[PDB]
Amino acid sequence: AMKLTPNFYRDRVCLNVLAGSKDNAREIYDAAEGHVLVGVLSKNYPDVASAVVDMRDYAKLIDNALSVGLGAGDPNQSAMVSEISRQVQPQHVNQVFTGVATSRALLGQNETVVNGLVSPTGTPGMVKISTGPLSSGAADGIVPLETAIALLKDMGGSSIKYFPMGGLKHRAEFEAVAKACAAHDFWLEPTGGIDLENYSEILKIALDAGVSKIIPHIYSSIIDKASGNTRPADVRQLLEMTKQLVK
Amino acid sequence: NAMKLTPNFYRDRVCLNVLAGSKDNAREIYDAAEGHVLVGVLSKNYPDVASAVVDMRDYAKLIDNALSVGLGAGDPNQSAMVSEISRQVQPQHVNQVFTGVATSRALLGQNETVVNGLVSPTGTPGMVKISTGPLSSGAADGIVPLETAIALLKDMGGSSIKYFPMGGLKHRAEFEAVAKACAAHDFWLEPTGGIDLENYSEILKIALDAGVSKIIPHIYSSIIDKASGNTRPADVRQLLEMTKQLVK
Amino acid sequence: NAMKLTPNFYRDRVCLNVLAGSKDNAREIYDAAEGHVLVGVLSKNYPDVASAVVDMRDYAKLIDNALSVGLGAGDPNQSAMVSEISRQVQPQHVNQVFTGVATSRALLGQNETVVNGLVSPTGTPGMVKISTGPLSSGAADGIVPLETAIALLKDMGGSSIKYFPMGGLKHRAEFEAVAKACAAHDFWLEPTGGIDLENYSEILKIALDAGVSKIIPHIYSSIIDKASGNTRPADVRQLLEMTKQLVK
Amino acid sequence: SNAMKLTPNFYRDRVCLNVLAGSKDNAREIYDAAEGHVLVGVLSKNYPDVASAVVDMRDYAKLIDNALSVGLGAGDPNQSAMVSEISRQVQPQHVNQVFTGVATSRALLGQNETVVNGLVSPTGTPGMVKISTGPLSSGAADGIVPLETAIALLKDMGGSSIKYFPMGGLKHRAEFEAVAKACAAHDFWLEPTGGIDLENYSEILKIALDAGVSKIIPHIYSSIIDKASGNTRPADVRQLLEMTKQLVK
Repeated sequence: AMKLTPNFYRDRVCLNVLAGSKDNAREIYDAAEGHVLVGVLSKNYPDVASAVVDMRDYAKLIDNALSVGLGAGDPNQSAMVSEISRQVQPQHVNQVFTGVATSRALLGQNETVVNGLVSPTGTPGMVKISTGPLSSGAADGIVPLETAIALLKDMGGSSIKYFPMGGLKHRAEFEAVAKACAAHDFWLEPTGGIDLENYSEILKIALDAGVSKIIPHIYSSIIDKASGNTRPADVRQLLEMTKQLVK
Repeated sequence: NAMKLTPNFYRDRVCLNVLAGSKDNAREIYDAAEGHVLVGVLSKNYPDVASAVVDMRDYAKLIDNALSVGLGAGDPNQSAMVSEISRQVQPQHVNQVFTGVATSRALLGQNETVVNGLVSPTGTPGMVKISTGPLSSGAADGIVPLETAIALLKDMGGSSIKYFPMGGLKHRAEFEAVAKACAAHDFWLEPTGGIDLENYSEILKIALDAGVSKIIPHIYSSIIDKASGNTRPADVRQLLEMTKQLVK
Repeated sequence: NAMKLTPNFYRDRVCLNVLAGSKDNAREIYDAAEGHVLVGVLSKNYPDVASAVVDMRDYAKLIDNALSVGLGAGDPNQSAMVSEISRQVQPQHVNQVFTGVATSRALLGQNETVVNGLVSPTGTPGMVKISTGPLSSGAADGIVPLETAIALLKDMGGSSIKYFPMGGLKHRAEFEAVAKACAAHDFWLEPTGGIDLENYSEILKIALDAGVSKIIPHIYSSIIDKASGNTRPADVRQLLEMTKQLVK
Repeated sequence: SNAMKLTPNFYRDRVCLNVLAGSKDNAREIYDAAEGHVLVGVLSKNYPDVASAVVDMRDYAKLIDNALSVGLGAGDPNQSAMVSEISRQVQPQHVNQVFTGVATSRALLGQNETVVNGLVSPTGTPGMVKISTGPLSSGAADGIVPLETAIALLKDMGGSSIKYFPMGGLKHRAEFEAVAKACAAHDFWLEPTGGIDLENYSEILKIALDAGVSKIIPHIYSSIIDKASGNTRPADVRQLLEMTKQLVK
């Protein structure tokens, strides 16, 4: 009735794409047959109260399939995202490593999916966890994937948001992230450089590894720069490539 | 009209942290330290949140809220319980594992209570282990530079590093690096493990000499009478005395 | 920042209080009233304090903290429970019996949440029954002048009189005296019992004309669908419009 | 706590004196003079803030096994909030409150052992008591209720006893006899206060004993206080103790 979990296609994959407008949010939700989380960014609002009002309105248009975003990769939006999420109660929240537990605490329930941003390092098996407001300005803090997953679980997280993935430029690092998420019972949100031409290959890496639930994020490659909207036809194409792989 | 939510540091620099074995022991400790103490009561010593909250509220009132809510081993499986207890009790101080700092801060609902975060030696000065939570403590070690551990803890609402198990003076160089980093990066330090009356001044002086703004040494087993379970008030008086001789 | 702890009065004068039958109903009520409502959730619909706290915190988040913690038909046996629930939830509004107002205020720990106090008709305009607590409701009636009831409630941390059971307009002279006293002695008024769409304007206008500064009318059974137990959002829209017409 | 008990030391589970101390020395002398069957009053109005009252009162209490009674200083009602806040930290055996402060003090104490009285007053009509004794309510028209109801109200608000003040000694004898009868009938404690002196103490105490009130805490202030020093005379406390032993089997 007010659903707090995402609509995974055959309990495996849910798309995450950005809305350019309220009408675009509705377009996107229809194009994905509901198997999507529609991103709205906190950086687009000057203050928490302003964002709560507007994001509730978005959420109501799409049966709560909202993903609260940071925006422009800015970790300084973390606190705002946590406070917005408390009142909005969306299906999905994007956080930096140091904001996951705060968002989980302010949500007050375990149903909403809360990701935690960790980054490639150039060394398969090791990820950067120093992705918060001050920690992003410090020397890198880099830990094994197993350990990043356990840290995120201990902090109320649901998934790794692996960013910037670099499309297929760093295949070995991405393979290791998928292997670790499968081995340690955690979900994965691949983000950065995904487009219509590499989507199937990227998704299949995570499916083949045995990751239980996967939320690919597809931003700039499917956004019409003239309007700022995510293109419905591209959403339909992503859905069909997903159905072809998840069977 | 609420009770005070921040510790009573001696000359804005040092506050002792010691365990109570009883309500009367807590009163005697608080007197012996002239108020410059946080008295630890352990969540693991109660069967449920409600029994901890009721008892710890009473401890707190007797000592003007100079209560430190403990895990009870730095035990990470007590983390969620400590966060809920602390929410309801509203103490001056909370002990957390790395993965519980933000939860405790969020549930406290205010920025005054001091919340530590447990990070640990690695064998390599400058590098600390942050994988101290329930599941992370069983995973491969997650080790980061001190600057980064401090920034991570600040981002998560923490006030200080609880550096444990410090090993007394067995790993002096690692401890010196911790104190240096807390001074350089404007963070507080809570040295814990192996402190006794004979090494207290040396250990405290490392942190003072480094320039750490606020220091909360924890002194547990060496000052506890095993027959009663009480911290010895005379040992607290001596700890205060040694503190005064170094801080002026 | 914590959520807002005071009600959202329409033109600083009137805030509706109606009951939610579900989480969705709370959301619909809040929309229907354009935010000028306190959505009641009854303690009696939970078996224990924690159960109530967990659910009411979720209600509150969905409606920006515009929650009213209910006894359940003014039941004094729910008073202690409501005081502890309210301490943990931190709502905008609390319903209390006369002997629970101070306890709720003390446990809330702040003066922003509105706490009402139940006092009742006697048959004599100007005199109200204050013996509305668990044991005092079973004793001979304690009956005092309105001025005195107001001063007692203020002294005990109360914000308003909950005047119950008002009987719609059946005791209009007594209600007119309550409104006059609240205006004269600078206190708020919560008319409760027998309010419906046919008498609402007249009842509200008695309080408005008397000069009561803040009024929180409670409208329960007349606007509740018996099958679902939900307050009809259309009736909340109607109540809001009747309020706007009277509060220019 | 074990070393600082929260309930008064009643003589033969029946009577505990309540008198004011003018100094820590005077508190010790009083406590000795009463053989421990006393609550020593220290007044909130003698401190500029809660913090200073807490420090000093905690030191008083430590000298006398926690036999401390936190006072308003007048039955004064504007001290009510301060008394509640002091008591939260002091955790005394006894707290004086006005009618509107009983529940606040109980809530801030956090436990049910400390005795919290509630001031209610004569009306000229035996059986009826004035409950409007708080900061603003004391200035309103009188709120008068039956004794049964006043007791039930105080119980509902976490109270332990009625502080019946101002008694004017035996001036309100019939009213006081009815208060004692009601407290015995409704299982509540009684703290007679106002105008008690060495000449009327036995008769006043015996009214309450004869009625069957289960715990009685008489308050004896001005008649036993040396004005020049501000100290309660320990010799007067010894006399009051002996009068109590003569009446309590």
